[PDB]
Order: sequence, then C-alpha cells, then structure tokens
Amino acid sequence: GGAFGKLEAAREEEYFYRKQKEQLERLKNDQIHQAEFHHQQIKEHEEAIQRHKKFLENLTK
Amino acid sequence: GGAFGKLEAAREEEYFYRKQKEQLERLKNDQIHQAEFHHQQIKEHEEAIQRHKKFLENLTK
Repeated sequence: GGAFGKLEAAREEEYFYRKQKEQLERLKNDQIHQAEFHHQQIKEHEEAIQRHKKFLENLTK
Repeated sequence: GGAFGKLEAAREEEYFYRKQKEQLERLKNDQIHQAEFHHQQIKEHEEAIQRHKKFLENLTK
C-alpha cells in the first residue's frame, strides 16, 4: 500500500498484539512475575502511544 | 483466583485486545477513518497504562 496508510496501520496493530499475547503467555506460565509484566506492559503502551502520534501527524498535515 | 491476581490480569488483557481487534476491523471496513482510529487508540493506551499502574500498586506494598 502506502506509507502510514491503512494497511501499514493494520500491520503495526497486528505486530503489537502478537507481541503482547506472547508476553501474556509468559505470565501464564510463570516465566515472568506479575509485577514485571505490568511494568513492561506500561512501556509497551507508552511506545504504542508514540507510534499512533507519529501516524497521526503524518495523516494530518 | 484473587483480585488483581494473575487470572484477573489475563482477563483484562483479553478484554482489551478483543476491543482493539474490533476497532481494527472497523478501520479495515472504512467505518471510521484513520485519523479517528489513531486518536481513539491513544486514549485506549492511556487507559491501559492507568489500569496497569493500578494492578502494580496493589501487587507492590
């Protein structure tokens, strides 16, 4: 498709969700403890916000 | 299990990711435009950060 367009946006969401599902499984199998899980998930959601701002600023002007 | 424990954490992630897959589908089917998608997704990730902070606070001290 195009840069920062609908197909790229979908691909980024798919990558993000695949990663987070893998982390949820590490938690369910006691490979990471829960405090660590929540601390790492905050950083992921912070990076997701920056990614969405980036897409937005390219879409809008 | 227990409140704020591993099973509840998993349930919160499952709910969050089911909602986001629904929103991604709305975008794929041009029911929301892309700027709106990214703007709404920032709010969702902001709410997820607050949720993860709340779980952490209960886990730790």
